Parts: sequence; C-alpha cells; structure tokens
Amino acid sequence: HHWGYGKHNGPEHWHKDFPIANGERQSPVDIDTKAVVQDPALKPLALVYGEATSRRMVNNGHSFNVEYDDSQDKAVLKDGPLTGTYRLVQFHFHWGSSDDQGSEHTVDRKKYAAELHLVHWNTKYGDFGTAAQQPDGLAVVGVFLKVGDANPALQKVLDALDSIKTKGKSTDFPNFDPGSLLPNVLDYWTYPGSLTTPPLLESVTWIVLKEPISVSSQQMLKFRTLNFNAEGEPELLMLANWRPAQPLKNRQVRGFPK
Ligand SMILES: CCCCCCCCO[C@@H]1O[C@H](CO)[C@@H](O)[C@H](O)[C@H]1O
Ligand code: NA
Ligand code: NA
Ligand SMILES: [Zn+2]
Repeated sequence: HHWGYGKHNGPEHWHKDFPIANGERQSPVDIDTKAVVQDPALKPLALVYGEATSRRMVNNGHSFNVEYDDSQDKAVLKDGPLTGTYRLVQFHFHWGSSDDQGSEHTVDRKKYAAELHLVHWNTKYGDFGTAAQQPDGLAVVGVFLKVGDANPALQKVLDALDSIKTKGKSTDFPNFDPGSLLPNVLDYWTYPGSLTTPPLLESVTWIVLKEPISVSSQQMLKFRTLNFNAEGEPELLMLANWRPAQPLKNRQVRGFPK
C-alpha cells in the first residue's frame, strides 16, 4: 500500500490501510515533562557503537537511511530500560519544511528541526523482521536536532545526499561512526510505542535522549532537496516526513536519571 506525507496518503489516512495507526501504543508522543516518572530500575544507556560498520545510504522514498551490518554481534544497544541486547540495523531522520518544525516527538509541545532514529532489533529474535513482530522486539533511540552551530559529523551524511536524490537511489557509505551523532549526555525518556511509519508495528521500546545535537540552518536545507518520487515520476520534494504526536493513552513516560 502506497503511503506518504501528502494530502491524500498522509498520516491522517494511514489508518485506512494500517488500522493499528489508531492502536493503544502508537508513536510519536508529546513528552509532558511534569508527568515523567522516575524509576530506580532504569540504568544508564550503553550504546556500544565503536565497531558498528556502515554499508550504504539509501533513499527509501519516505526518508533516507544509513545501513549497518547487523550480521555481526558488535554494534549493540543495551542497559538503559532494556533487558538483553539489541543490534543496530540502520538510522534515518525526520524533518520539516522550516527549521522550527520537524521532530516527531515533542517536549511540552516544543518541536525541534529534525529527529534522528537509530533502529535496533533484539538479538533473541535472530533478525530484524522477526524481531519487529514482538512487543519487545525493537528499540529506537531518538535524538533531537536543534538549530544552531554546524555539525561536522552530520556533514558527512549530508555530503552524500547528492548521490541519492530520488527513491531507490543508493551510495556506498563506509566507516561512519553512529556515535558521532549522539550527545555527550545520555539522559533519556522511555516509553513503549511503535514504528512512526507504516506498518506502525507496536514493537518499539522508545529511548528519546533529552539533550539534542546541533545542526545549522544551512545544513537543514540539504535534507529538503531529497525527493519522495523515483526518477521519471513527478518531483515531490521531501519537505516534511514527520508524523504528529499520537495519544499517550494509558502509558507513562519514564525518565533517567529522573
Ligand atoms: C504486516 C506485518 C508484518 C510486517 C513486517 C515484515 C517482517 C518480515 O519478516 C521477515 O520475513 C521473511 C519472510 O517471511 C523472513 O525470511 C525473515 O526472517 C523475516 O525477517
Ligand atoms: Na543488507
Ligand atoms: Na547505488
Ligand atoms: Zn523514524
């Protein structure tokens, strides 16, 4: 089923083909900081990314992603709110049509310019697809991009976008350290949720970092010159690819260290 962020096939209509869009643990959410609860079971996050091996970058038609080699046991996410060990498979971003919107998660309704999603799958399920079908199968780390200074690490990613302008395009993208896109402080909010794109599976433990990384307004321009369409289709620039906040319903957002 074709979906996107346009007038006819956008977040407002996803429910027609993916009825879990109106499920009980949908993402993203607004994080009401006064309602955040502390939990002494929570641990510091362990993002063990030093041996993560990037492979390629791909315009998938809804955003772009950097693919990691998840056939080896090296780049893993553990601790934080998690039991067991999750392999890094890819990262991607969401952004908006102007600098003051574009994040998926919001903090007391504040939006950032963009949001990075580092996607991981629980090693006990063997692969990404199998893991995606279990409530404890995925873990996504979300990082806010706040407009300010130019980000040199981010620039390596943005430099490659000229190579992947349209849907299905890919380029070799070796040696990129995903940790170079994390803040120094790993304080986080966590809640049980879902993928923010169809198929919207409710299999994600969300880990949203409190501290953003920076991006310049000039860098933000680079995101918005990508195309949703394939070559030879009408041009639909990737001006915005964010889902609005979804009802928290009966969930609680936990915070570490508070
Ligand atoms: C619509 C609900 C399911 C969407 C998630 C896609 C998960 C795909 O799951 C994949 O399936 C393959 C074929 O069965 C298996 O070979 C893989 O091991 C599995 O990773
Ligand atoms: Na692959
Ligand atoms: Na290619
Ligand atoms: Zn995402």
